[PDB]
Amino acid sequence: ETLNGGITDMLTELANFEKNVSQAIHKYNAYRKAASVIAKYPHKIKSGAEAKKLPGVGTKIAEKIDEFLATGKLRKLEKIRQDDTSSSINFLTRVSGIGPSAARKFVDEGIKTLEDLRKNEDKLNHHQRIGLKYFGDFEKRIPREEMLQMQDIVLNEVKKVDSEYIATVCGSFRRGAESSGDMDVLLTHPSFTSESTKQPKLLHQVVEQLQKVHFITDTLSKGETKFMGVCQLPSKNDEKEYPHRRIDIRLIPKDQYYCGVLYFTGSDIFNKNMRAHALEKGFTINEYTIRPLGVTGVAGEPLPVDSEKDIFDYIQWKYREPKDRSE
DNA sequence: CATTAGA
DNA sequence: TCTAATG
Ligand code: NA
Ligand code: NA
Repeated sequence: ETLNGGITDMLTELANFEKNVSQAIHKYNAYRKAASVIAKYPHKIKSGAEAKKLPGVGTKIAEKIDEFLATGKLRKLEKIRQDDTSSSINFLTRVSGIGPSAARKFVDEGIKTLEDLRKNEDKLNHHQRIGLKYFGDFEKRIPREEMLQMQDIVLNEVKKVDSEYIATVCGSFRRGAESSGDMDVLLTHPSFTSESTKQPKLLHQVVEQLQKVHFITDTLSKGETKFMGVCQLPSKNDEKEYPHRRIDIRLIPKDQYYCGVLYFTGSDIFNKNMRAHALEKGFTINEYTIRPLGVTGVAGEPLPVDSEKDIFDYIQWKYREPKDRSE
């Protein structure tokens, strides 16, 4: 956690570069597991060889360790750290939509700068373009202040279109969080569940409303169960506009809301934790259900869930408010 | 790990 | 279809 620090840091430093800059998913896979284990290891590693003793630690890695150990630096790393190519990739990859592969491509053709990326929107796709457009606005955290207002509006239409529609801004915001990255609204409906073959219209209706009122300025991807787009709070009695924000809304079959809802709220650890626990209490949890655990090693039969509460009660737990879902 | 775009 | 990019 701190003792095995730099090591893991350099490991993942190394890993990240393999998976993007190169297409070295193995090597990339290498660095990763290794840095995972040296990560749990309780003693101050003091020689590659030492570390070596580990599973995942091969020759190459250890060798680096030794180097990193000796000198507080890495060659491959400082050389890597300097290459404007790998650099350009690291950067380019930022744009929502620009992934490594697109990244390289862009680089080879020579788009290194954001400006470059401009003169050639032509070669960019819709996503990317928007992603390029709000390059600045997308990098920004959302003041809890705007969330409310954003949320307020969401909730107002969902309701305005169909009274039956249950909306639920999850995530960090919902966890109390002061700022968040983007807005994620969980959507469901009664007329919609596990069997009852779709009703695409469901998501579609509200997407339309959010557009009608001008909350939603642009679409990333609309699909029959998950909409990905771009929203904006009305720029008030002017002198001030709102930055564009990323919003996502997904339609959930009523029978599995809460499960998603729990999950979607997080934290990451909180889940695993509750999850790791559901297991001891003879259960199983995941993005949609909670199924009793059978001794024959496995079992199923997805248990009816009324709210986040029933989930706890099942696993026999203490209702922990969203604020306290920190872990 | 599953949904969408795109080509 | 397969591949990418988002989450
Ligand atoms: Na070994
Ligand atoms: Na991106």
